Amino acid sequence: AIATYNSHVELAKYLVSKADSVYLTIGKSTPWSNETNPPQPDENATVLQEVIGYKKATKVTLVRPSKSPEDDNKNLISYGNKSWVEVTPENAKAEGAKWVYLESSIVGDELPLGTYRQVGFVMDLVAKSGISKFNLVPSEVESTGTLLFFDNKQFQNRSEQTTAKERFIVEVDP
Amino acid sequence: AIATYNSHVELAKYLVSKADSVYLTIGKSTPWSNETNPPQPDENATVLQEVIGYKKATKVTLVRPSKSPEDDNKNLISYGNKSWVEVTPENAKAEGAKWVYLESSIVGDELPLGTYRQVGFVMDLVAKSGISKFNLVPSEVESTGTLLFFDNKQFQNRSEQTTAKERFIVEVDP
Amino acid sequence: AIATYNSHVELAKYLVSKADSVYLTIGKSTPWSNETNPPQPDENATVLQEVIGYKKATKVTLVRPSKSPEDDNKNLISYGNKSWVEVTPENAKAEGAKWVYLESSIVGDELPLGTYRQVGFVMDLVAKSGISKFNLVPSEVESTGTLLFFDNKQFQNRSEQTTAKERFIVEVDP
Amino acid sequence: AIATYNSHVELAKYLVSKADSVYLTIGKSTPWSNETNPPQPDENATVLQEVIGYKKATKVTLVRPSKSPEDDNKNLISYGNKSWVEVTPENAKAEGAKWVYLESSIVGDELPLGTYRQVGFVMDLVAKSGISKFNLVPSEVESTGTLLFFDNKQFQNRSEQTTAKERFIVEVDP
Amino acid sequence: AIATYNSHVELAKYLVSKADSVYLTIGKSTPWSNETNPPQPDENATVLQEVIGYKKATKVTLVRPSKSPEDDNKNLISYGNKSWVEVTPENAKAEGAKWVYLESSIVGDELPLGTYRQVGFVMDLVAKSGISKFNLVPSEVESTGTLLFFDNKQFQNRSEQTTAKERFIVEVDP
Amino acid sequence: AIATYNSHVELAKYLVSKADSVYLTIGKSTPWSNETNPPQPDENATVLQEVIGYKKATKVTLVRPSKSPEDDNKNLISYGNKSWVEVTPENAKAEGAKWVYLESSIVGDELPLGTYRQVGFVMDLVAKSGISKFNLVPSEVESTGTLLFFDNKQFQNRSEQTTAKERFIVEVDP
Repeated sequence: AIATYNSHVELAKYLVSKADSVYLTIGKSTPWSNETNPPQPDENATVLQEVIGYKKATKVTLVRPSKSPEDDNKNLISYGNKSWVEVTPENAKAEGAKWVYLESSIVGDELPLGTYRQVGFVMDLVAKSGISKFNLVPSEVESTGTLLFFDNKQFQNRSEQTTAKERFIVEVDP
Repeated sequence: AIATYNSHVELAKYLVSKADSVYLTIGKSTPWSNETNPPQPDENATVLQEVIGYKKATKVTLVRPSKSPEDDNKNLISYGNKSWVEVTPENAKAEGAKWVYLESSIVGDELPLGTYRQVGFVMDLVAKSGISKFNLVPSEVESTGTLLFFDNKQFQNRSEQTTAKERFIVEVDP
Repeated sequence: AIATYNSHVELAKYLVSKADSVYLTIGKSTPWSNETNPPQPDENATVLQEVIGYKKATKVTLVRPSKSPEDDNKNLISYGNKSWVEVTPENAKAEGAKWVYLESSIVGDELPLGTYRQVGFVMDLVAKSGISKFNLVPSEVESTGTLLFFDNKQFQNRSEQTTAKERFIVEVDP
Repeated sequence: AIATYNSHVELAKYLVSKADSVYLTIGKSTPWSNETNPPQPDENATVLQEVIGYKKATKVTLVRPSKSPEDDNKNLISYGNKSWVEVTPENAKAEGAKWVYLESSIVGDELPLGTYRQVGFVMDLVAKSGISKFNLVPSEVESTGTLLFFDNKQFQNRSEQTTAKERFIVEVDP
Repeated sequence: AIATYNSHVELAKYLVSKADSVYLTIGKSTPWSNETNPPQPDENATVLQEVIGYKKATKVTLVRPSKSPEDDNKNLISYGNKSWVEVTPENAKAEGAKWVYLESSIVGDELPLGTYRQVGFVMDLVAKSGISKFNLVPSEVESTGTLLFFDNKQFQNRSEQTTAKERFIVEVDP
Repeated sequence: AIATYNSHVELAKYLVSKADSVYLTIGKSTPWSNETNPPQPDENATVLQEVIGYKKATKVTLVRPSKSPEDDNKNLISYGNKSWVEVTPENAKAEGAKWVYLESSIVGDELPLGTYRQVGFVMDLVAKSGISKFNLVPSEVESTGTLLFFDNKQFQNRSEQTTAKERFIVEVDP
């Protein structure tokens, strides 16, 4: 049996329904063996290496590729040299929206400073019961939930005055 | 000026840190005026009326209200037809745990039999220097310490076969 | 169940016992929405808005309201349109002293100059290693400890010439 | 002729097999004539005096006396100034489990308040059609079934905050 | 009949083969009747007293006493005033390796803090569903398995800053 | 069989009851072989070497180690790098008081002058007829009673102007 296009939309809708427990995570704060050729990500990982912390996602939405004149009146997202538009879950099937856009920003020392080479997003993260802030180090997390998507990148630095913005667009069934 | 939530946590943590000198106390062995409408407790009391004795507390711990799944596999307590989870002192602020759970049991005649209507807990109680047992009548106490919390209740009976378990959950500022 | 009067005394004593880690903190160096109607303070805050810095408390003591025949000769604190006298921890129960007086003064530019609208006291503050001065900006603090009490006020200015003195009298359960 | 030990085990197993229709019952809400030495229980009774109501059993299980360190990893029960451990029906003969443990708890006012001096357990109770709650006053019961075991005790009180946990360990032929 | 030396080797190999389900356990967090003379351990125990928790074993291996000149280029283990070397299962018969080395470490408050006096190792421990961590309190354990070896010792303390390392070397037929 | 703690209390009470016949004795008025390393005392001794004389005890009482909250305002004794509190015979068992404090002073020449190196206490001493004073040389003693406790010390000198104060704290079974 094959899965249908619209099963991929419904699964994308499901992840977007989890937005309020979705967090960016960053890690790998020491060098790779080859800093210019990061190893290929291993899908069996359940946590980033040398995990630094978590930051609640600022944006979790379905998207689709944009069409130029027609969609020029929407707020277009640029990503991967392509253009994308946001889609509501009510319109996901009609618009064919099987892509999920995920973003967060880490502002200065919201999380310990240093370099990072791994970027991911988790869902179902639960902070310890007395903590309401959106920036969490591992000791402030009650349950890290499920690591959903990640990438191995070349290092970026974070200092007292930097903002690190990270985002993915992903589909069910690549 | 106001007190913060976490000042209430730190004070609760202080009380729990006295656990080794915390004793249950019971008293009021004769009837109230109206046995089904006991008087409101007077915060200026420093001892229970007609004190019967003291029993070292079996449990003294921070707690917080428990929640679905996340707490299913923790140390749970049922009290007031609600569920509570124990919290260690090192995690007090992280968990929001500003409630103290106090529990003791009086087994049979380890204190004199009869009815009782007042229940409380003390701290800094010191037995006479030669006495090590956990069940003390007034004459075996060198210093009763400080009566911290108490309640005026309808009577319960204590007979040779009875075990009386008394439990409080308190916070510094309800 | 109720707390007794003397439990409030013992908790006040515990706060006074932390005096060596108690610091005044000030903040909110930009205007309130309504400069003459500051918002009610949020008990869940763990830090002042726009924190300016910290200054070690100069006085931390138990107090009680003065009486005219008795305390006639001893050192008399005026506060809240009322008169108060200091009480030692050993005398606290006899005197009914469940109030804590906290004071500090910030002299001139030992913290960055400007206006401030929030006043607080913290305990368990730890300066970064190798700093022993009593005046700390946030970047010189290793751990801010626990913000215990604070208030939102109308603005006051601080200049190179001024000394800002701030005092609270608080009880554990009003 | 005599009954064997293992006939007593098979009869205890039969009683336990009836667990889903077993209820605690409490009675005797006014004083005994002889309150210091209540009457011996009358085996011909078929209801408790002044019956207050019925509460579905929370536990109905075979047990046997516990031994020393050997049983300390198991599901222990303290009763009669002895220790006991639960036994499954399949292991009953091997373990000599001819004792039945019966327990229920009455929380606060789910049954009319007052004192009680008789404790019993019935089987084959049937509530009136449409009633599914586990707490039943006599007017809610279609058939009281059979009163199996009971005892005449010193009075105990029940008020809105009382939980009365009543338990027997019984065998068929003491 | 007598057991052979190599039957002991094969039984030691069997226990080492269970490494992945072997956990250190610590308990007895209140004093012995005599703190300087612990009771002799009871072979019939199945669980420690006052269980604190479990920590997956960090090393489980066969060993034998070291021979003075020929082993001297190996990594030697020091235990019980003697020297020992590790032996792989395939070499166990040739080297006579009938001893089992068990070790684990408890880091800080990964189990509740306090004192402990009992040390042991269990096999076949099973954590409750969904729990993957190596540090488990009893509420987190589905099945504690079989306590294999243990000892009663004088108390040791555990604090937030410290690590507790415990190891045994045991033979099957001592 | 073992003696109990409280048997040691009762035996201390007995020794204290003999106070009116208790005398300090001093002896060994010539050097030890090594004046900085006296020989260990022999429990089979029945009199001091080179006995100088006897002086009625000026204080004989039960004592116990002092503990701060209780005893900060009791009558305390300093001895052996510790602080001690006096206990009365009717409170011995409640206070755990199994230690005996024994004291006397020899004022100048009321015993012959010179050095001494052994110190002890006797009971049941009887002076010769017609001697009522409290300072006795051996020729004034009709019965020396029983030497109870003694020690071999480094030498001290006694002159017309000195007072020699000597005291012990002892228990029956150290």
